[PDB]
Amino acid sequence: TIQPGTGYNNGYFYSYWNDGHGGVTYTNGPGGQFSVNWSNSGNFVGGKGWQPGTKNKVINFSGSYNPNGNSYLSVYGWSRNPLIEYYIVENFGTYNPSTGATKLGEVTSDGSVYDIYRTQRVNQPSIIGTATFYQYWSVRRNHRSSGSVNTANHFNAWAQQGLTLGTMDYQIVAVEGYFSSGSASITVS
Repeated sequence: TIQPGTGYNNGYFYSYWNDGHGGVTYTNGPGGQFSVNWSNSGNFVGGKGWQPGTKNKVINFSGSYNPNGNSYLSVYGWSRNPLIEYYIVENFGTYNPSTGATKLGEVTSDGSVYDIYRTQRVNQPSIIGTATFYQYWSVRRNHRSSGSVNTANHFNAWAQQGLTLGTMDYQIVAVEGYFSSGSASITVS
């Protein structure tokens, strides 16, 4: 059970961030496992993965995801030059995290169609401090809390839509919460 920050645990990179609102407990377990239990949290994102990620990694995950309010489960990461924050949402509760974003197209990957969106983040926190950057989204229609994600499918889809990715920074399977409650346990490989 740790406080916000980044580091490595049992062979995997981990990142845990929150807005200073309590109600969140994030725990690193053996291997690629992590568990998050939250009660009336603010905004937070946490999970395990790689640093840096790659543009062709096949990500495997399995677990239990039970949100009660705004929250999502997804492959989450960044790239630099250009600075991009991206998500491959596998599951979510209450509100589609892509809301308000501009839909570009769709991609069929790993047993499901995903809706592709792009949106601009203005003067918001990032891996390099407060900045303006674009977010790329791929939201899975058939929600699941276990499976395999071929990231290359989504990056190629995004590219075909004119969305370009820079040099990859870290890449993880993360659980996010936004003023809600719930719990999750995820094992990445």
